[PDB]
Amino acid sequence: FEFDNLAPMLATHGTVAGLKASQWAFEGMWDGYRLLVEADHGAVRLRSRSGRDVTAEYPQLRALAEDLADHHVVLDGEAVVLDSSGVPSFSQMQNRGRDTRVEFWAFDLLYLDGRALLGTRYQDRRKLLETLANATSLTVPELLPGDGAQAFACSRKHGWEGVIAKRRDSRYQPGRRCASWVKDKHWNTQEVVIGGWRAGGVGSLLMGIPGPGGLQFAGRVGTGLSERELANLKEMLAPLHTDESPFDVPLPARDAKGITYVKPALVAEVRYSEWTPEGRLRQSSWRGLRPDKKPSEVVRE
Ligand SMILES: Nc1ncnc2c1ncn2[C@@H]1O[C@H](COP(=O)(O)OP(=O)(O)OP(=O)(O)O)[C@@H](O)[C@H]1O
Repeated sequence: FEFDNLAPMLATHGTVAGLKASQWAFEGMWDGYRLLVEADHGAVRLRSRSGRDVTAEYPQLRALAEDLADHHVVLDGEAVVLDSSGVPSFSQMQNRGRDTRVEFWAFDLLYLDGRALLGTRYQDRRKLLETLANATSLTVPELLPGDGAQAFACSRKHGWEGVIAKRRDSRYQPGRRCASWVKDKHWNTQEVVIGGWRAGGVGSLLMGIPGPGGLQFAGRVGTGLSERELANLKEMLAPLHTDESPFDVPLPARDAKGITYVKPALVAEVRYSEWTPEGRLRQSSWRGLRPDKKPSEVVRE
């Protein structure tokens, strides 16, 4: 076992309603950044999903192990920023500033005080993690009770993004996406390319799907407004400003009012209920930017 070779295990997109509690545990899906956390001698070290050393990017998490000073542990979990409803928000994480509070929500334990746990079944790793957290300041969200449909319904009532089901008998497989973990969201989600923006900072974004002849306008998506989402989103949009509309049809007057067009370089993810027959996203909401996705990969899902 070696923390410096570790990469997170990944979940397969699927449906959790139908899965039974006898074989499956159910966790809330937390929007944030995935972190592997090594705590030793009261000091913390961090690895991102890409294996990069990101310890310096999270000074908020330095105190994580000050309560664990006698332990040597490796944890898996999510760094999160909570919205005003208490729910992890990806956009608030992406737009965090120097005063923004960041938490680490742990959901796995991969090494504990001389015992490497990759081959230990999830159900047993969880009990060890819960015991560790009950005695310290580590934050370990509880499992959702019931079978998959009940767990999904509970997640929805809380306003959480979805559920991750994890097989109770499953080992931890670093760096692999596995059938033993199933991820399921309440909302349909669609990748879109940003073609322009309107002020309230940045009040809203004009979305499109790449096609022959340019972006096919998919509607305006409100940002929700952090008044820092906007200063930061403006920052990412500023190098892309252009006088040339990227859309395949010049935008209608109401959608073009006050618009700054951008080169169609940035992918974002939005939630939606259904497509309209004209190609617009109904009940859209902003999840956040997807900086590693390429516009050429964006297709109507
Ligand atoms: N409780 C949890 N246990 C494990 N992973 C979680 C949990 N909560 C959130 N995640 C992570 O959040 C993401 C939720 O799935 P989603 O489809 O939004 O991911 P993504 O970033 O689009 O794709 P990927 O699965 O490649 O990360 C996954 O990365 C998942 O591993």
